[PDB]
Amino acid sequence: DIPQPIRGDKGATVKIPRNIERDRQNPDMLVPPETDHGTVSNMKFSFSDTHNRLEKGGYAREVTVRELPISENLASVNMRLKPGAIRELHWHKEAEWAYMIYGSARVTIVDEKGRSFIDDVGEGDLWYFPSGLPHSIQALEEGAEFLLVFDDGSFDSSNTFQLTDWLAHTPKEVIAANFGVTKEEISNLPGKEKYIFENQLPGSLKDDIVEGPNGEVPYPFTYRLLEQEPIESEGGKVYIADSTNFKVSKTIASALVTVEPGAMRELHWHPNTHEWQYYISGKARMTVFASDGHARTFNYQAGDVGYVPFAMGHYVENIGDEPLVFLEIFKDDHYADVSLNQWLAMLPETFVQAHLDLGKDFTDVLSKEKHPVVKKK
Amino acid sequence: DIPQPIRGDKGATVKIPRNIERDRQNPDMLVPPETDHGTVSNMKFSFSDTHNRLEKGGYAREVTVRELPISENLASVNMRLKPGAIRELHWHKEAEWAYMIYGSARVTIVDEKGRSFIDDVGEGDLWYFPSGLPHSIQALEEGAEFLLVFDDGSFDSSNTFQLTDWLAHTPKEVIAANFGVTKEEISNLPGKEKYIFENQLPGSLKDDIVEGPNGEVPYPFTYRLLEQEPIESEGGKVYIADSTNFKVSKTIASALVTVEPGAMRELHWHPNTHEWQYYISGKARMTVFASDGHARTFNYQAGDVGYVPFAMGHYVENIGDEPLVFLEIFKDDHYADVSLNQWLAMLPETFVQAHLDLGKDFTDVLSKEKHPVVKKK
Amino acid sequence: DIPQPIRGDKGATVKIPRNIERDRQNPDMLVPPETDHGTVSNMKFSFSDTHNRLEKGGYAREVTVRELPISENLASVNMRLKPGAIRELHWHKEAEWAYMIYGSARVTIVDEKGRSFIDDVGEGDLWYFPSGLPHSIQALEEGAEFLLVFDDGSFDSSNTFQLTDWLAHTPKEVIAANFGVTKEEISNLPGKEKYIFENQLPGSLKDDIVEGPNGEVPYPFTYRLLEQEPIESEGGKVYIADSTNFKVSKTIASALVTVEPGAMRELHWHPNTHEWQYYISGKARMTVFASDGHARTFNYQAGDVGYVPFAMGHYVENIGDEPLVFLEIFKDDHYADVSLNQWLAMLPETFVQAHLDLGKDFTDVLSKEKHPVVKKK
Amino acid sequence: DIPQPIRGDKGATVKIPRNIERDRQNPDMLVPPETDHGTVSNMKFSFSDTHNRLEKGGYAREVTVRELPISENLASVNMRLKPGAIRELHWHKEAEWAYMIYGSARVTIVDEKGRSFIDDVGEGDLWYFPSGLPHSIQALEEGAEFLLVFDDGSFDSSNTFQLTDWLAHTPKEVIAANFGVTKEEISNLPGKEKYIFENQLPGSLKDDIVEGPNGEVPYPFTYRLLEQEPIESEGGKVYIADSTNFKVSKTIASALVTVEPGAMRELHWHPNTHEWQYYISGKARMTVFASDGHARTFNYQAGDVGYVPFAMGHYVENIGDEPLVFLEIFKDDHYADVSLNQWLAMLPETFVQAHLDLGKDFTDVLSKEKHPVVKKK
Amino acid sequence: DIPQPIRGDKGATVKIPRNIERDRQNPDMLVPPETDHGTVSNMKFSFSDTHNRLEKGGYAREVTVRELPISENLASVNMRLKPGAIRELHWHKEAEWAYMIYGSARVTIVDEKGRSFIDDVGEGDLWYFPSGLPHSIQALEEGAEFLLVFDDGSFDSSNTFQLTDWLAHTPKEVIAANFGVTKEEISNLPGKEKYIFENQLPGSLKDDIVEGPNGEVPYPFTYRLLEQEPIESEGGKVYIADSTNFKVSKTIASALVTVEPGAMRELHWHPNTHEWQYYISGKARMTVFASDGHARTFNYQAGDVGYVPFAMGHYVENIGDEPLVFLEIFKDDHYADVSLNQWLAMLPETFVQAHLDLGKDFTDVLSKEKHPVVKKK
Ligand SMILES: [Mn+2]
Ligand SMILES: [Mn+2]
Ligand SMILES: [Mn+2]
Ligand SMILES: [Mn+2]
Ligand SMILES: [Mn+2]
Ligand SMILES: [Mn+2]
Ligand SMILES: [Mn+2]
Ligand SMILES: [Mn+2]
Ligand SMILES: [Mn+2]
Ligand SMILES: [Mn+2]
Repeated sequence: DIPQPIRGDKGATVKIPRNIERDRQNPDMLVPPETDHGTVSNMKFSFSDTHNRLEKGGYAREVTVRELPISENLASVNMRLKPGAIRELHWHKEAEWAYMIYGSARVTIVDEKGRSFIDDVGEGDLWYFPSGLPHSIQALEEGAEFLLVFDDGSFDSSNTFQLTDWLAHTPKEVIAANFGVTKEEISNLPGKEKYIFENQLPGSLKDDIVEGPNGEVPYPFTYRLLEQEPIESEGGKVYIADSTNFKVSKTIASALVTVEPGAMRELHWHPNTHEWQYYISGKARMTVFASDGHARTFNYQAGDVGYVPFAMGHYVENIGDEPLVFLEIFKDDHYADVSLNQWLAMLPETFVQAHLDLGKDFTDVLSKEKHPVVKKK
Repeated sequence: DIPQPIRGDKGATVKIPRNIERDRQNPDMLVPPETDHGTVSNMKFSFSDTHNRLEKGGYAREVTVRELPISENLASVNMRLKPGAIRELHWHKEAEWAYMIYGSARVTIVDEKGRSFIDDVGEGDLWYFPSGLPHSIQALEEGAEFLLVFDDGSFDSSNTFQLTDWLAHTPKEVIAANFGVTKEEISNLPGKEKYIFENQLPGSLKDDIVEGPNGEVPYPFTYRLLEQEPIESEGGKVYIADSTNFKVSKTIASALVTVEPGAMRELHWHPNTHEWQYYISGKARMTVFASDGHARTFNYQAGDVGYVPFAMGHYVENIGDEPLVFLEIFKDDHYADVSLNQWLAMLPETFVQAHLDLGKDFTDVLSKEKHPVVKKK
Repeated sequence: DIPQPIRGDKGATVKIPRNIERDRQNPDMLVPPETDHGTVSNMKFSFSDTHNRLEKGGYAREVTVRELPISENLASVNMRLKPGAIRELHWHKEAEWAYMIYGSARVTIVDEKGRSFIDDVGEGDLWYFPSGLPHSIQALEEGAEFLLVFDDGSFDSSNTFQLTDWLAHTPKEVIAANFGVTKEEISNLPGKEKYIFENQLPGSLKDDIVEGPNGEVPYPFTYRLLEQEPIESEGGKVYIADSTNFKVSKTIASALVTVEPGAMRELHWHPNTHEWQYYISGKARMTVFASDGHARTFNYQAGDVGYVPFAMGHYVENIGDEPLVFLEIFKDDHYADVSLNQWLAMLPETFVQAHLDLGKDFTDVLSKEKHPVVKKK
Repeated sequence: DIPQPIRGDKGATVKIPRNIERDRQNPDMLVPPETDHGTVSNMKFSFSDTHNRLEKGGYAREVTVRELPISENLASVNMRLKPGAIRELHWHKEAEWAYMIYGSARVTIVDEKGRSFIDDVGEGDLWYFPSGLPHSIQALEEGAEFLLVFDDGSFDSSNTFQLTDWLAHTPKEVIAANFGVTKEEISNLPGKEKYIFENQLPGSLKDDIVEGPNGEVPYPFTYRLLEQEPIESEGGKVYIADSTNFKVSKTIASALVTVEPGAMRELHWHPNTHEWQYYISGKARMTVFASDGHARTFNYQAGDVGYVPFAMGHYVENIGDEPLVFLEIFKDDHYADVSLNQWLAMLPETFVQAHLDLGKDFTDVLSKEKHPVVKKK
Repeated sequence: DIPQPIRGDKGATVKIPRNIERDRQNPDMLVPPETDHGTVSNMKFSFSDTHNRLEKGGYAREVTVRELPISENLASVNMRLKPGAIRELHWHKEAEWAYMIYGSARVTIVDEKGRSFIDDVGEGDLWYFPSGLPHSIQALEEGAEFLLVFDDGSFDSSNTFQLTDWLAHTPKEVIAANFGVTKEEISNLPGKEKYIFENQLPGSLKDDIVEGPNGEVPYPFTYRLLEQEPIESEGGKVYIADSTNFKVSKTIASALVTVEPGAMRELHWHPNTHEWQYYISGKARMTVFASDGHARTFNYQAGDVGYVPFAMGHYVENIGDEPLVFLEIFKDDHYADVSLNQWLAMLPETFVQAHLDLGKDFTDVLSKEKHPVVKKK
């Protein structure tokens, strides 16, 4: 059918040419709640509305501050690699966090003490590469598709430093001198960057492990998130990885949230920093409460990026018949939330009653235990 | 069917949950031309991805720098009024330009010399209200739906000053003193803004014209754009309104472009300023050439806002079976373009040949006359 | 008596040590109108709260963006010269406008074509010195006290270039070479700036007029404001000087307003730019209407600077038993206002009635003629 | 010999490894005048301290805000073309002004109305290309070397839009459609930009003139500066080109100054804007007087860029045995200066005497006529 | 001879007046490597191109963001003191790090707990003064010349707070009250700052040590860098001082590098922050790799400041017949580098081979041990 921006006696039918498919995706934007008011910045952007960089071996597309300007501190890439395909040895200024949505990959990293770390990452696993440390990704037999998050919103997929690009823009006599070889011995160096390139599947992980004189890295750069015990509440599950458990992840704190049909990520805020969101699957709405009677509701589905500025009140409701699965990402050394329910539960009941103009029947339902995801009765 | 980000031996199938409806809308983004390269800011945003403010009498939604950050100088509102409905008497810092897409409306404006202008605007007509001059809009019997453009990208639909809001936040004793009336005589003033409100259809325009001691306004604030003779070329039509013909329109220059199926707005740039676009109907692609081998292709359809930063090379191709109709908007006192074809046509042929590594067979097709819209052979 | 921040059942007595003299000066700030709401920047600053630079021959104190940060575009100095005292030959980046409050002075200016202008300025007269043109001020037999306005809020009373400071920081051999004199002939040049210095009263103006080969300046740099015919309305008078009458005053438009006891500068706004205010005498309150239900009331008296950001609604009410006299200053080539009364007077009465929920008894009082200052019945 | 930073009883010998060649070039920096004081930004940069971009047909090097950060509004390129060599058809956001130091060149420009201008420029001639208008340069039989000035300090020699780069990053099917040709007919288009390329010398200018249906350009884009009558004073000559004589040059005002040995560009300032300088030949020093007892002396020679911020006092002294030749450039529609001598000459003598603590013997030397360049006695 | 900007069939001879001495100093700028491409900010500035402030007792010159705008975080002063001469007791906002190039000096510092530290510093020694802690420098019998680095690029050698300047701008009655003395007892206080002043050589260090009731400072403010064991590699030596060994040096990490003739500081980057460089002696070139095929080569010699923005790839090659000696400075709590050689050495050989299109003959030369300085075969 044909939705219209009408809510009771407010609004009217659309009389101009329009985007009915987008309107159907955004029911709470075409017809917002009556409780939305005021100007709030855009908090939603789809990867499907971005240019896809296609290469021999995969693709990459990005959502940055040039797409979603509220998100000044965090940017993201959706990258896909075919089986065996290599994301070329490189480094950048930004720290990088990743979630493996599909398939598997082998990653390498060498630190500033010359210690190497090589590991395989599968679905529901993470990595985190500290700023400036060089690394690579190679998809295994299934290929790989993953979400990358960088701790600067201004991230530009080509301020990125590629091994072969560096060598291509260094005098041959200097490269030769650097390694103690002749110019002739390095004549076959590539003339331009590879970036993403096809390659044969690697061998077993155990055969690739490189030993060295500098020892083992003190902390691993990968994390098995979905192998951890989640916080389980009536309507879903929350798995948290921050610097307290994923020790190297100093600048990125994360949570994977699953919300059953008929459930919602409860009313809460974050007392530490901005939330950046990625919608892996399902369909949601969220109202962002911005203070001073400002609130705006957004719809999200698979492929969408969301955002909640620092300490703004919000919830995330499953509005579909499949599980809703999304990530909550923060540029911090820890994950923290304040639950509306738990806050009020921990105050004197008559004090809460004085605020809400409600009685004991209400304060009696409050829970001193935090349930991040609640289920509709 | 199910589109995939594959172009020959580049790219791969999407393995994660995705937005197939958006992918279908963006065929040149999911699979860009091989000639696209480099980072370019986002130049596309849909009104359908915005919150719709619903009121008794209509609605309004906006695309600003908070949605499309490349557009720092220009912002827009899509506003809809039911028959008789009134957009409340108000003013703002920004100059306002408008295009009537559907229906008709009566506008009022009073200038800083106390001269009034009241007129009816129909489909294909414009208005322009200089910064700070107070005005109103009232839809006639068909209702009205129109595109508003404001000459600051930071425009906020509530930095806007409403008559009733001003009075509601002024002491009653001051209002009384201002008009020489008692407080009792103004006790029925509204306690809050109206913004958009239902009202009876007005009478004939001739009956509303207000005479005064200060004379006629020197220049009209409305323009009948589609009543002008357009530039007609093989594939379409261009109608231009800038300060040279629509004399009051000092800060906004505009063109309505119609592109037939199988036609394209030719390769050109603007030597004066940034282009802001609104897609009224149809389906397009445009490649934005950003210099230094940077180029990025965007898809557009009805409801979309586009942008072309100052002097960037571009074209707009109809990729559908209906006419493509769009506006080209500029924060300037004039419209100007440089045509690629006309530029090369006006140079010595052997000089052009030396640049393009092409011969007389090519330079022979060049035209010294500018054809803004060309048709495919 | 002892005022308290109490308005009906709102507020409470002050329990901490306090500034009762300031509270008495600010009755509409300690107890604002109930109609004030929201956050508005500070729009008030007293010259009495500034450091006074004392010199042999006078003093100078300033209100800049470092004191009143809302005022980014305009800054001011209150300067006083004793009889005969000289404000040293100097220039600066900013254009300078002045109002002579007390006494009289002789000014000099030489333009970029070597044309000189020398004139005497008395009470109620203005000057304006274009950016970069060098000038001086010398008080006559009464001394002089005047208000200077500069067209940058960042003005710093010592980014100012003084003749003697320039020479003191130029090599003596270069000064000698510049003038064709010996180093010995310029040995008595001052070692540091004079800035303000005592001097004998000058002779008659006619005896100082310097003739030259380059002709007369095309436009005078002084204006007799109080010799013009003012706009006279029931409650007071307005005298306007802008580039339309004071031809050289391209970047500063001004109005001197006098408001009788029981009168008020009517509800209005400026459609062109920010208003900067100086309170010469008397006592006022003004409510600044900032949109979106934001309004804040300020008190002013002699020595105070005020401000009204671009297009904000306001009035200025005399709250004392003496005339209120103030300046309205604008960084523009013209003065413009929109009167609330005149605006509504020039619209169809039933349309105004539909907005205000008031009848013909109200619309019947509206005036098509602008009365800048109205008197209480 | 070995200069030392010693001035009387101040300073000391340099004890660390040092740059004696640079010290010899900068005698007034290693040993400044005793009258210099305070912090002043750097106002000097050499083209010899820049990377030279070498191409088949010439070279180009630039001084921008990334080299000389005081100069935010103006940037420059030193470009050299071999005989016949072509600076590829291109356009950019910035207006461009040029001075032909060596040789000659043919320029083309086509405006936004499709009117073409083609002309030959020799030594001492100028051009000016308005922002966004496309143009080219081709060296004649002597080759050419010229100074380009752009009206943004942030200018980047590759935000520049090249014809062949645009076509290389446009889909072939679109180029074909644009011109009404087949893809095969344009298969030989270059795959990358040319920028500067070798070519055969052109024919006579008269044979290249392109006629068209759109008429002659209203104003020429070249100017014969050294064919004008200069202001001649005792020590040198000044030739001025601004929008008053070189009518198209709206954003750049210029003066070529020649200063004989033993002469100096007199003590002056500019009341309009910042001065940007290029030293064509000879050796200079200049003291920049920055107000508040801040002054700093700089040395310049051939290849150096200088700067004088808006209204700062300065002189330029020939400190060599050959003529000093330099350009004074301003981002404005006019050239203006205030002469120290002429300023004081046009004031009452006793008033000047009261300031300088000097007598009639000094004021008697002052000249009411402006002499931009004076000669040492 | 006369160098020319010619590289094979690219470039051309210089036809305009030029700076041949500077061209000789910059052979890799006049004729860059063919591998340089793109726009890179200036990364080079000479102390010889700065104003030298001469005082009785020495001199000081500075390179700040006003000279080298890429360096926003770090600024430097080259200061020279004669025997016995004193850099006046002072403090500033910035932390200060120093390297003693010539001679020796006694420093004092008193901390916020009233603990004093007095020590002698000789050639190759460092100091570091935390932000805000007051200090002095007095040259011993040889005099002293040293490089100071401050942890803000905006450092201004006179935002610096001098003891005697503070007292000169404090009311005498307050100074008297502060110390319990009469105004007469302090009448001989200086009227202006000393800054640098001549004085008799001090006595032995042991005789100056001041005891107090507050104890010993926990960490020393001086460091004997050249007394540490360096990292020695085939072509040179590296001595590192950061907060891990020079415990107080929290905001500055440093390395003194010596590179033998025929050697080079190897291809590396810093994963932590920007590098600021000072060239103590010898002659170098460095290519800075900026990503996305941007690279630019710079020449340096004694007296030059260099810079490498965060994580950019670089090397520093000795291009002379004497040792090259330079400092690498970082605004961080630690020194870190990633070696290109070591990075590749610690990865699987076939993976490196897949990237470089080279075989086992190349990967066989890689070293798992880091050699910061390598020697040409
Ligand atoms: Mn990465
Ligand atoms: Mn959350
Ligand atoms: Mn409006
Ligand atoms: Mn266009
Ligand atoms: Mn002045
Ligand atoms: Mn006003
Ligand atoms: Mn150009
Ligand atoms: Mn000048
Ligand atoms: Mn210090
Ligand atoms: Mn380094």
